[PDB]
Amino acid sequence: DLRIKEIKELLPPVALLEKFPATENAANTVAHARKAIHKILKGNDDRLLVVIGPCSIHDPVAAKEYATRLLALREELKDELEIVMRVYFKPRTTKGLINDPHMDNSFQINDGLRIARKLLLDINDSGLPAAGEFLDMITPQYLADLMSWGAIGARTTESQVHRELASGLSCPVGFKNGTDGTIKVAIDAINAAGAPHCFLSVTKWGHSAIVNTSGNGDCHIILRGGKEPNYSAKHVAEVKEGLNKAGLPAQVMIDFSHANSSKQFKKQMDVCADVCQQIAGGEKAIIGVMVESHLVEGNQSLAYGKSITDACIGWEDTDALLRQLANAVKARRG
Amino acid sequence: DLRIKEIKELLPPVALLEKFPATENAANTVAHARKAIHKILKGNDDRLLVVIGPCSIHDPVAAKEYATRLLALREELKDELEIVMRVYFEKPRTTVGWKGLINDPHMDNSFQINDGLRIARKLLLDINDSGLPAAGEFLDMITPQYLADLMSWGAIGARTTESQVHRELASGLSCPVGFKNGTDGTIKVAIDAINAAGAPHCFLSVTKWGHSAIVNTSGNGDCHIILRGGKEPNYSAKHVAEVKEGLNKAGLPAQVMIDFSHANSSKQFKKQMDVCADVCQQIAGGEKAIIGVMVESHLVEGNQSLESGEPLAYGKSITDACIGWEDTDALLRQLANAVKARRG
Amino acid sequence: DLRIKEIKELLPPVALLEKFPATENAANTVAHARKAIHKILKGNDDRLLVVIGPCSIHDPVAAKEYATRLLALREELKDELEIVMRVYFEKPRTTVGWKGLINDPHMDNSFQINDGLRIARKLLLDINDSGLPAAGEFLDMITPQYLADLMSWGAIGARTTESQVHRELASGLSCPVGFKNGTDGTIKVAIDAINAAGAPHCFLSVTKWGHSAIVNTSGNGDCHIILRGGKEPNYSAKHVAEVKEGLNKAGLPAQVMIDFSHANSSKQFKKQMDVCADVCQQIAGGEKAIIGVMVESHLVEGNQSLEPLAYGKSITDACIGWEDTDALLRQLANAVKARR
Amino acid sequence: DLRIKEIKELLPPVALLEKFPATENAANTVAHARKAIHKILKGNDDRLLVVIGPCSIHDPVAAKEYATRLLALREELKDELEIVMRVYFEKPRTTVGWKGLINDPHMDNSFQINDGLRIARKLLLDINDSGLPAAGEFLDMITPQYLADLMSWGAIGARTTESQVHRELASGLSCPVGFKNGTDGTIKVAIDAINAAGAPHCFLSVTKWGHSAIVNTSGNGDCHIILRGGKEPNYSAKHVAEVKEGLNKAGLPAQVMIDFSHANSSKQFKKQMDVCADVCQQIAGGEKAIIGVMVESHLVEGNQSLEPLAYGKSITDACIGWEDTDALLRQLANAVKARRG
Ligand SMILES: O=C(O)/C(C[C@@H](O)[C@H](O)[C@H](O)COP(=O)(O)O)=N/O
Ligand SMILES: O=C(O)/C(C[C@@H](O)[C@H](O)[C@H](O)COP(=O)(O)O)=N/O
Repeated sequence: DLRIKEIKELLPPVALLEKFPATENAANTVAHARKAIHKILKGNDDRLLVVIGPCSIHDPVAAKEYATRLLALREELKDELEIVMRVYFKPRTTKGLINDPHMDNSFQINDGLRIARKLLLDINDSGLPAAGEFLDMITPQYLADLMSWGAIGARTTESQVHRELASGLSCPVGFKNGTDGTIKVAIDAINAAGAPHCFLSVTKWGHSAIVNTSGNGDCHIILRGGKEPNYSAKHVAEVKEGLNKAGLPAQVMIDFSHANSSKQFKKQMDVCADVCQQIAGGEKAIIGVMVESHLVEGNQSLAYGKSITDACIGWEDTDALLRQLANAVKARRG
Repeated sequence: DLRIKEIKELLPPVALLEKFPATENAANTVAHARKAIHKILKGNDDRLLVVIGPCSIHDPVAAKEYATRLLALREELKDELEIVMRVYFEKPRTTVGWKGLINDPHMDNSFQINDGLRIARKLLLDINDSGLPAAGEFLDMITPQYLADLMSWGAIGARTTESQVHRELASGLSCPVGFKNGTDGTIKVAIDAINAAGAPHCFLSVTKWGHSAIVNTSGNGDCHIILRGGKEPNYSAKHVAEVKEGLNKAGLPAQVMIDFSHANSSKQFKKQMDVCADVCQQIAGGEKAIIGVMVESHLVEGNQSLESGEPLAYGKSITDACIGWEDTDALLRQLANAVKARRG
Repeated sequence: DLRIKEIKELLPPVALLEKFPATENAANTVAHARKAIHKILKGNDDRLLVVIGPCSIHDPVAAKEYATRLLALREELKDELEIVMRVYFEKPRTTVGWKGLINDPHMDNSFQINDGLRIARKLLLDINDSGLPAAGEFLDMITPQYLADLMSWGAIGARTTESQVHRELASGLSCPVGFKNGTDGTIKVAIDAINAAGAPHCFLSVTKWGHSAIVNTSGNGDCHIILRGGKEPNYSAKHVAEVKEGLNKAGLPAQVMIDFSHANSSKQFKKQMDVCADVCQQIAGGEKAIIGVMVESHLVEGNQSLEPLAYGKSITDACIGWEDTDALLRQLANAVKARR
Repeated sequence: DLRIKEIKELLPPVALLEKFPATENAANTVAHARKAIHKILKGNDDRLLVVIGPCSIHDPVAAKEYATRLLALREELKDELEIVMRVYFEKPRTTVGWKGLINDPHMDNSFQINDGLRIARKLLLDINDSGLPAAGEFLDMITPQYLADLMSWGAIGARTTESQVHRELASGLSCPVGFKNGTDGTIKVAIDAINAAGAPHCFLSVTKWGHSAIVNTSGNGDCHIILRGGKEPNYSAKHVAEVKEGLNKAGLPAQVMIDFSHANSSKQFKKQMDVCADVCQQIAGGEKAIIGVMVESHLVEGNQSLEPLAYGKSITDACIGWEDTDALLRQLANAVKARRG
């Protein structure tokens, strides 16, 4: 191992599960939210899953405020929406509160893991479900029990080892379309993750083992745009067709940011209007949306509660956007 | 965990390394081939790296018979070619299917992975001890520790070139690594991968004791692109030119390995010979940037399916279709002739 | 194999350390007690180390009441005694028997060892957090990692003073250690033990991650003998002088700790009061070699057998009750101020 | 941990079991030998168990030559003697000296314990594969995992016969276990240890994977005392009588193994033949409680201090040499024949 510089010890998942066990409150939040998203995916609930929050968590304090503001609207709009905080601990092409909690290249990953599990625990304990991005094959063991929904990143949707992981997660999973607008790799990923798999993974004890999964049927596509936005009713039509042709539920989640916002946080409100019109009009296929939002709109490379990663919408727009979606949902229902 | 049906004990890497230590000659094979490829990547040698052999290993008997034949050509053609055999134990599937010898050596969904690891490492050991270096695809995050000391070159497949955990893996590998262009032909994901892999990373991984740990890598500078086509093949001079400029633009060496198979053959195995003819004219006409090729070859041409029912023919691929030995011998001589012409 | 019926999962030390980390107070209590005991063993403190408490812990409830009472006397008699509570979570049996709180916290042969570990470390942590140092017997080769950071002093049982693995264990322990004389009163075994424990060793052990490893220790100087009688008691100033002679002959400090129980009490808890008088007579009369004493004390004197159990009474060896305990500590604190 | 200087990786047992797997020959040797000692310990065989071999192993080559010679005798005398080779790797020592083959295979204080474990297991494997059963000493709780599958009989250190942890270990051992009498000669501890060891236990151990776990044992019924002397030898008929007596009271089979060396020979290797003569008298006279003997034997008698060393000569305690060993074994066989008819 000439290219390995150092090897340092890592707390087994059991260490963090023992220090920060799920309270009865937290367990209930996870259970109910998973259950509620399953009902939506099976078409037995006309409500809309709303996964919304910062692009990346970098300050537990700002994150807990956001969680309290969001919890309020979650309880206010629960008849129309299943609201889940985005708590993302990040894929790049050149990387998180877990991988470097002190954001200083000290890579205090054990501390990062402690900070992240506590935050997720605290959010779930309040009654707010959480959502995460699963990029690593080892980290999920420390956090998955506090996750009600997760996303496989667009750069890993085609990866066999991430489809294996998805096939064994206890929460539903979204797969993003290709960095070009194509759905095939995401349809393939849903089909793969739906099947059982046998593969090597690290256990709660931190040792490697052979695991066998059952397959995950709570997997769905996420429309994130390509060279052009793909949230319009024309694109929704195409995706639904490609899903029926593949034998999958004609369901989609629409990501209002990234390629779909044209890379302009403000445009997420445009996507919202468009999407609300489709739902208000009777589009039952849109079962969920994803929105990058924070306390303060904008970005930075530190202001309190403002993103250090992608640019997000602020709280006022967030409140607005969330009521629009809840109103679109009543129109589709009554 | 409720979608986790069962958990089973897994031999740690140390137990495989102790049971199957590298011989002196196997370690010499690995060290010499890695150095030789480094020299080609450095432009300090005009030979061509040839990664050639089965799509997937499913039969140690046929693999060793194939290795003997390839070794004889490796020795005959070594002034021109650095021949490394494809010993691929891990297959990425488009959706589902047999994932290779390690995941399921009995090819019947018994998933006897401890046996698969023993079988795989013994075969790699035997092949290297004979003097033939080996190449593999690094797909799984945990299997590399069982095998990497016997690998002279590795590939990251097109479906994982964008994957951060695969780029992290390459930054700590002791062998040179090729990154495939994207399944749609995109070159940029591979240039980014090479740059990512050239840098040090700190990430979670598993040690030779089978325990997760925090690891720090130094970056791997022996990485390069593999052209494997997109919607259309991308082996022709026009494409090699675009890729050279893209690489230089990003501050990387302007050099490529060309996969004759997969989308560059439109998945028609005999078309590898057409790619070969075009690439040999490129090399013989003076193209120095083509430092390597990849070819899917076996003893018997074509392929067969485990789902057919028909008994398995010996020495015939059960994954992608491959050229047979006769075409393989003729292809290798074509490449060696072209490298010689490029030189004179 | 044939005589192994089942194997079950065991939390690694790092899981106990993370859930139940030392508070600053706990870290203080342990640090100072260790320093304090060190100063006594280097003969720079005239005080007496007193290792007193239940024979075994079986009830964090009764154990917590005791710790409050003892802590009061530790703070009052602190100028003469260094009080350290017995918190024994594991017990060596003569043949078989309940092995202590860790091995079987529910005293019913259910061997919920993971709960035992949790229960034991939370208690140890609270006792320390309150300011009361703690002592234990290090019997198991694997449990020490879960508890030793909360131990101010440790003991190697008489039936293991001669054990290589235990002598090795003592040489890497962060706390002072005492070796009980042989069960038949033999003093040599413990002198040898002290000497080994003081040297470095290289041996196999289990790390804080639950993994076996090769360990090198530095050797432990802060080790001493513990007199606990043999075929008859051996606490009398005659025996003490003989021991101080072997210790000198052997090159070691002529220092001793006296256990008023086990063989020195003929297994009769009340005779611990008798031994207290004899040793106080030696200490008031000038004996500067008695650096410590061990006493089996509990809330309610006597002992009971193992369904509902009587509060405050030992399920292992018989102990003196709290009444006798408070007088005993005042007897010792009186003998010390005399020597000074 | 402030008195902990360093921590180094240790190969897990599975790593050595994979590298050096029991052959079929080796497995049968262990199984058959373990079965034959059970029968002897159940009064169902009248043959004598003979654990004999070097005080400790420092040279696998000499050890293999010794094993070859003993194997021949083992076959020649099989109707009378169940001959098991002593394969011990260390001399437990209260003062410093060579730490044995596993601890320090290279005899230079380099503590190449990984090297030692490999050497030690490969030796036990080779010996068992040849057909010769092996006996070992269990001194710690971790090394047995790497070796016990090739052990047909085991002994607990005399300094740890009273230790609960070693009694727990014996309760899970797959081989019969001998327990040594106290150093002053008393048998109470070996009786307590037999009782303790015959009971099921639950305790923490390291597994084949090198991880700690909770284990439960069934208890070991094939345990017995080893007479190794006190202040005075304790092999004579008078002493056997006392021990048979105390065993019958404590509810245990009145049977013993007699260690001819150490205190029973006044630390004089040649006097193992004096003990042999006496024991052979007792046995040929009908004594049936003597189910076994332990002898320290090597190719070349005596010992040497650890530059080239003498081949086949102990570097720990002094042993009888091969000529005395062959004669001792024939003495034992001949007595066994007299006790029966
Ligand atoms: O080995 C290589 O160089 C590869 C991997 C390739 O062999 C893949 O595993 C099958 O083409 C998938 O086959 P399916 O599409 O049937 O899953 N290049 O892509
Ligand atoms: O705690 C101590 O200091 C000890 C241990 C002592 O408490 C022992 O555990 C019981 O006497 C066993 O009792 P039994 O003899 O019933 O197994 N000293 O010997």
